[PDB]
Amino acid sequence: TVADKQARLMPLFKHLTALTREKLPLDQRDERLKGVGILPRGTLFSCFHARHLAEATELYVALYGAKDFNDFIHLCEQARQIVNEGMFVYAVSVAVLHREDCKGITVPPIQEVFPDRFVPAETINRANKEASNHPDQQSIVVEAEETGNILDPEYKLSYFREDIGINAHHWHWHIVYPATWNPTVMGKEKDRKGELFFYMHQQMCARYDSERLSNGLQRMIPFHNFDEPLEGYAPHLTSLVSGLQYASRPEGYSIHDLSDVDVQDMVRWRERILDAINMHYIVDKDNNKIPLDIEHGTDILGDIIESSDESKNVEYYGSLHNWGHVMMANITDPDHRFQENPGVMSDTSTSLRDPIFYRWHRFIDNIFQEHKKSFHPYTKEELSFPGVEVVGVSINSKTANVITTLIKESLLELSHGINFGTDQSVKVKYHHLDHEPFTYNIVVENNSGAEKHSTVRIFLAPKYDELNNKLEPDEQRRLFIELDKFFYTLTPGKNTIVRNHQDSSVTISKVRTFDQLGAGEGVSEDSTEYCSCGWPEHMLIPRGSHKGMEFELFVMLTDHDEDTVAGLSENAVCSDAVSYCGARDDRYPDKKAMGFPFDRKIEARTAAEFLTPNMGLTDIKIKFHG
Amino acid sequence: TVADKQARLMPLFKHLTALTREKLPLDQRDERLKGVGILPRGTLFSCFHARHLAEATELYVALYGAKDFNDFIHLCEQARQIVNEGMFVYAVSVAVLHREDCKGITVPPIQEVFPDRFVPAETINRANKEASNHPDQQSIVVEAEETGNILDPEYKLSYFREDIGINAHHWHWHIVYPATWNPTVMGKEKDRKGELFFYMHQQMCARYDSERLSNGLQRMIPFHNFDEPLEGYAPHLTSLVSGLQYASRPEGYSIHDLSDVDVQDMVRWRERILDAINMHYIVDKDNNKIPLDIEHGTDILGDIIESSDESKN
Amino acid sequence: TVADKQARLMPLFKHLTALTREKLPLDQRDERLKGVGILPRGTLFSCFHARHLAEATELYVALYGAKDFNDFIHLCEQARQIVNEGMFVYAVSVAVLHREDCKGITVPPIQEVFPDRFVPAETINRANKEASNHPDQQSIVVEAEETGNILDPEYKLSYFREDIGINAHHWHWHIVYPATWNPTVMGKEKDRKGELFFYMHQQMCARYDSERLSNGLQRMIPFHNFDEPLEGYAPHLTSLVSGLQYASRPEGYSIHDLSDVDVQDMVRWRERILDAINMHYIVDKDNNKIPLDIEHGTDILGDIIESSDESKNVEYYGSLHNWGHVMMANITDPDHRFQENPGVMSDTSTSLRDPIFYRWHRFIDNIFQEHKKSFHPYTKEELSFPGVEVVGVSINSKTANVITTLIKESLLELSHGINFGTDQSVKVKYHHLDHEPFTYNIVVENNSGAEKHSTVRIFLAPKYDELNNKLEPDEQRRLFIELDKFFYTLTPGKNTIVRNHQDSSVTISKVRTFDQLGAGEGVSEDSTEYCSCGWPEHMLIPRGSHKGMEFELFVMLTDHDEDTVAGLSENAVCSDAVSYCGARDDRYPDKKAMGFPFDRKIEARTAAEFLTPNMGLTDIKIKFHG
Repeated sequence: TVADKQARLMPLFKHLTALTREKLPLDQRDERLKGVGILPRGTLFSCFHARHLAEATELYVALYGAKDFNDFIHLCEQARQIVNEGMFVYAVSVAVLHREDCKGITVPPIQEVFPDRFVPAETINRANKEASNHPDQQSIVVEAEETGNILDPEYKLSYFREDIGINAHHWHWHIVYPATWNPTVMGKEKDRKGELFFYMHQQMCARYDSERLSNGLQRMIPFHNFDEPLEGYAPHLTSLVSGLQYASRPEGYSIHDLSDVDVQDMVRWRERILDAINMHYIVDKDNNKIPLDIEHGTDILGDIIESSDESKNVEYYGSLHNWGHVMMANITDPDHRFQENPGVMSDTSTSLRDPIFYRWHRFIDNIFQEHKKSFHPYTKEELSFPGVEVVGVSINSKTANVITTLIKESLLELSHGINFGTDQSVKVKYHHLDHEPFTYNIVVENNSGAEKHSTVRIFLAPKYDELNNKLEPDEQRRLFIELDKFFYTLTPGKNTIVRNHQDSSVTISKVRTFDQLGAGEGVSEDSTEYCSCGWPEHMLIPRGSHKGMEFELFVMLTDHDEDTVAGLSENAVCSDAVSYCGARDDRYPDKKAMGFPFDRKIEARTAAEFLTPNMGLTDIKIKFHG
Repeated sequence: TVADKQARLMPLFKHLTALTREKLPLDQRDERLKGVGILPRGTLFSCFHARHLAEATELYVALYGAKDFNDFIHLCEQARQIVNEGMFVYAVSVAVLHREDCKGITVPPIQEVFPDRFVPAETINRANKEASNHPDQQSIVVEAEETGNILDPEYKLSYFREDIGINAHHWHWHIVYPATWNPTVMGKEKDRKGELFFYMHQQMCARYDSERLSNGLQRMIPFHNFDEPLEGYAPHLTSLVSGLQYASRPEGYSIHDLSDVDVQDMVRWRERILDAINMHYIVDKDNNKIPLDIEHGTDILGDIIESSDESKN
Repeated sequence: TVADKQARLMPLFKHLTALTREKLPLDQRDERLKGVGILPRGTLFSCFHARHLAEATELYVALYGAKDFNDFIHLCEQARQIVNEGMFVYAVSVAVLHREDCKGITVPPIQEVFPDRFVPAETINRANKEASNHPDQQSIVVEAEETGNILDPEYKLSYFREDIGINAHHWHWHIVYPATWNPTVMGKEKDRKGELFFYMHQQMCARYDSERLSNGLQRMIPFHNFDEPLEGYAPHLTSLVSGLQYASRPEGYSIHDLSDVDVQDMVRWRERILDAINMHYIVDKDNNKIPLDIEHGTDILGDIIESSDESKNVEYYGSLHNWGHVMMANITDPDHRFQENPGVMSDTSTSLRDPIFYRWHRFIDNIFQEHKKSFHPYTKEELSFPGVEVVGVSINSKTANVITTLIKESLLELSHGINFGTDQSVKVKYHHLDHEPFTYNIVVENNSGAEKHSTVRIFLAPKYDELNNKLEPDEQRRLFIELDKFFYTLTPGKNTIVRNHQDSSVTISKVRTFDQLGAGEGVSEDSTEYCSCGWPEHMLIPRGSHKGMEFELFVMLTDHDEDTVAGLSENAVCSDAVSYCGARDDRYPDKKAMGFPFDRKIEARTAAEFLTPNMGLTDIKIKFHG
């Protein structure tokens, strides 16, 4: 049964660490992996580096190639033993997500699988220590929160950057859309992956910026100049696999060439990519030019920038984004002299924690923005949905139009990830931001005679700047974060549409634990999308401040008939989280450009001027509770 | 017997970290330590820093002060629970070395007490791992030698620099001649400690230079200029006591002021010292001048340079 | 200003224990004060006992018949020096609640004022100990949860019984409706206080029963026979004010005569009361008979049973309910030769914790029930609201029709209540039951031509019995708990009414901490009920079970025009919590008998048969998360 299948998968995931050591009387017995697994664990697996990605791709293909599920497990049994463990988790997760046979199946928790990435070394040490200190079945609980002389104000952001859910999501997203993805081999293609790459990262930056403003900090600035020294960050993460940890990066480093790539080769790529944007065409390998069409342009750019296998020219345009992660990651030891592990930037699970991440991503976002700039703005025609008027919006909470945010304690179970020994469970307690539940009530007047179908789009943007209160829509575009997108039908006359925050399309409703999975539930049975991906729920709104920071609440209704695509796909599957994740094996459900109406340049003075009749702005307050 | 005395002191020091948990409900209880009670347990202890040295000195004095050996064990037992462990090892070793009740009491070998300092993290966590991996009485053996790309020629010197014996010696030497040493309190004085300080360190450098030449490398150059950027070094050492490890340093960044001291001050101290050497006299606190005599000169300089408590100013 | 006034009140409340030492040269000057000061300071104050209440009333009056708010503060300040502290808190709170001058003003937290009543002795000891152990400004945190082997299944209920919010509410309720209340003196009268007395206590029992069933335990049985021995309970509460603690009770104790009252006159009173229900009339002091009218009957009975000052005959009918608390409280030392303190039963703040409370209250509830039995059942005419039909109800949560319940950690600040010394704050951490937020969507068809006004009444009742699944409406009456009551207007045609759990009329939205109160907010400024009274929010639904226990969700709509009373009262004041609390200085806003439709006997075998068109039952599940 499916349940049995789930059980088999969980053990593929257990003790990734320990299942190294060949355990193979003739070590040729997985010849398919004599080639792949040229990474022995020594350095860490890099999600960004090309060579690492190549190995990973090779692994996935074998998994995809597996004739049946049983064969799949057998490969994943015997092969795991040789290949680097990180690569293995990566390859398997991709396989589980896509391979039909796996119509059964969650992947074990990333946080749970590698607890060391989620929690600090101190807590991990303590738990391990307590386990040894007194042998006893009794459970061990450790509170990760610590006590420390906080000098840096960046620390304030830690609730966002360090959040477990955020890191997990980032890991999962890359799994759903792998850079290595080869559509020919799989046969299936990931719709608009390049564009999604752009959108997801942009949102992370946008959301990040809202945190800084909530904090009273200015918006992050891009890593425009390669010459500039980076700010330091020390992760305090250990790797349980061996003796090492992610290397910290002290203050103030100018940029060093790696054997693999020169930072100048990088600078070229940036010039090239941006050249083609202006010239409105890119050059394919064939030396043909493909236009940066309005429809296609973002996608093509996304593939080139990341870059994915899909890039029209890898050799010429290079892989700017990925190399950025690699270069930043080994700033400490570019030469590989000292033989030190890379920083957090190397891994999709960890990278969000470093503040540098935002600087780089804003830089890349800028590239996309230049392209967007080339496009013409939106006419009333494009925006408006005639006959429909938005009367008003209200947010209901304990206090209307105010959302309250607080910190909540939570526990993570280490036992699946690290050797438990005698203890039944070792849990680490951490705290994260959370908010009260709320609902939206939108009153819409349907002037038309017949029932209409509308897509409701809701975004949140900060009212205040770093200077004073100024709702300049051009700037707002960067800041706006997507709260929700959903379909509703309106009858003629007045209508009130109520939606609850829980329903939000952006967030993952729930991630099942190992324990949950061993049990056997039914959200449906889907895959790595399953509980993992989606933005985390606690994260839905920015922290705000004790004072109650003012944010613009924007609701827009668009003609659904226009917005939807027609086609024939599946049952109700992982679609909760469509806004950032997309739909399983389906085309992106919205015709509009991701981020619409915000994606193109706005001429207006105040945001308000921009509004059409099917748009509305309600100012609400977010107040944090200490 | 004295050997039974050994067998008690060695498990006093055995596994330092877990003997913390102070477990005395009222802070006031140890008025004996009301003067100190500043550096927590987990923190790294600095042999060089003045404040750390001051605490250490305070600890030793108590140990020296101990009326008898039994009393010595008692205060030590209880003090270890509260003070930082590194400081504790330092203070105790000094006490064992000097205090007359202790002849034929060797200390627990430093390498053995803190294996993590001697061996690389990879063979620390591999060994720890093997212990957990399969429970069994059986012995575990791990070969520290590793396998890796050896990019830096400095690596060649590792046999010398990394040597266990050398590191241990350096630890011990500082114990025999502590910077903090106050002759009035002890009553006894360490003959020519300043000069010895000079000689021992000079020999280490000299010996080091012979290694480089053996290697075919040029002799080491002095760090004369404060401005120059340092070469990086990554130790790959973990501190099991906590999660923490010694931070590595890459190369290429000029020198930064600490809250405790600014680099400019360091430069000053040097020009100060050079002048004194030059005019052949140093100024005491009393503002009297003492000559840099042929006999005395190295010793006086050693105390000032290190500097020890003995420094004239 | 009001804020200043608030500040003055908070210090009346501080260091009550310490406030003793009279420092008064002579009470004679305080002629007003002559009446009070009989009860000694250290002694425990009984809410219940008549003599104690009399002194308390005398004190309040002096505080009332102070001339302006300067005079009120003055006498209070002086009175607090001499009088027993417990009595003092009681008298002052009543004064703050009613006295106009106090149009300003919350009362300091009961939990916060007397932390020792809310938390266990161990935690309190630890905090006190930590304070002394190491002097330092640093904050102290203590987790009250403990570790112990728990032989007694009653322990399971502790989350309900021990809950801080519940105890606080009970304290506050008695303050709003004091037994001692003399309408002539105040001039104002408390509408339907006797009936409310009945309703509130009945609800507590009903809610309690739902917990037991959620637990898998049978419903509580009444203290029908006095001869029977009581089950023991040890509170583990200390009174810091002295060394003393609430005496524990070991099981196997039958009730003993006290000097104050012989258990038999209690038996007579109960018999006298029941006899006079049957006879349908009660005898007044005048020896006139007053009929137990349908309208009046519950109220008259409530006053007699409690009994309040309002009782038509105190001398003959006695005070059964109150004496029950007293007798149970000093079971350990009926003689008082031991000079031991009374148990938890003596105090309104503590009494809910003892399991005996339920047994006694069910007993008293039975008395009311017999009266209800005498009344005729409800015809379709009374129940139905014609033209209105309830199509369906749905509860929206993470999963529709399922409510999730979990345990949440919380902290209580001791500092206001006990001597802090050096420490900035000492907080004790405790855990309580809590549930996810949810909303209700009710579809109603308004057949009539015109808009109607309806009162929506929502109740929850357990589906399962101790036997097997049996929705026998007669039995259900005891179990049904009130979720919410609110007014809505329906237009003709289909209507959907959405209400959020947060809005619930039964619960207190928020209780302000002495810290919040230290600043100055604007919920508005009314008094002891302010944040205090109302049932606690976390408590709104029963725990349920991991399996997801089935509960009947009942929604009924009634004609509002009928339901409301007309009159002219205040601005928007403490009305959030109307269902159990009533409205400030206002008549109870609902004409229907409290608990309607559940109050009278139901002829039908099954609940479904009972339903009229304006009623509906939706089965939902409550599942607890471990």
